[PDB]
Amino acid sequence: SKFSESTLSGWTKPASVTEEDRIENTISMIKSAIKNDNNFDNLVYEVFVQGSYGNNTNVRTNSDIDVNIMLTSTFYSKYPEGKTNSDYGFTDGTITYNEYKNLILTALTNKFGTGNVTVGNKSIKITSNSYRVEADCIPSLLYRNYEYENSSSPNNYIEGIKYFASDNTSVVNYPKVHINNGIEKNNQTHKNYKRLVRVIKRLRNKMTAENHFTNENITSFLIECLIWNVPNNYINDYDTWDETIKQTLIFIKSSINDNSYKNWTEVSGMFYLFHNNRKWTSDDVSSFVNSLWSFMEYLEHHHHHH
Repeated sequence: SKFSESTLSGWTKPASVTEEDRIENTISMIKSAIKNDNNFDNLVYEVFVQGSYGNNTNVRTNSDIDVNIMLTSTFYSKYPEGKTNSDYGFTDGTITYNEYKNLILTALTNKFGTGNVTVGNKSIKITSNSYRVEADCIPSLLYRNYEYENSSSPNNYIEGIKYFASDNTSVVNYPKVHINNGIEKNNQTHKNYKRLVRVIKRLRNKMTAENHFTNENITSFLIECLIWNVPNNYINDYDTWDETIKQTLIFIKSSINDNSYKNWTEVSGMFYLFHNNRKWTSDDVSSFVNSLWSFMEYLEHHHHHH
């Protein structure tokens, strides 16, 4: 085996939290910025953690926290065919996305300072030394998907989020559904699902750092989604991390080769993992898996000599 079980197990650990209450304090500081801004008094909204921190798959203490600020008193919707807002008694909305984003910008600027707020293409970066906030905030509107289960009941929908990037292109995600499904799979695998996610991400980083393989399209979200598609038996049936990773790579390769990967969803189940507008391709993932296979030396080198 290339790496000992102690080494692999170390690489399955969650990133240490240098500040014990970092997530809670970050959420609280952002919530405080909003709740004390009178212009949000008539609005209903949630501040919640998503991404690696939200899924407890973060592997680097230094990474920034993804925080969603989601407006819910005004929302977007996906309806069944032929239905409109008026079929659910809804208006087009009392506030637009851009107006909401500008209110958020004012609130965050009053809290953290104009020099510590930076609008990016996809999120608003807060770098507040004063309040200990290192966060990428995504202002979003709740996204009510009535079409997925064909619900005519206004209160029955799949809940996602929708925002507009700085180029005014639309982005729809289901971070809460993702988080819930990932928790479920962790519960079904004796907590080994997220351990596997973490070690694969760390091996990706190590392959990049040691000049074995680099591909900027192999994102942390992609890796999490790939491992989530690994059937629970490949995680529950083996007694070493070495073997678990070996079988994971065999399965992913086989699933790309036989085209079953085309039916894989992301963790949320609301979009397919591979399609023509993802950053990655199936070739990217095949390359990643092949390079990890060679890096782990699952085919032992001749005479155990590199």
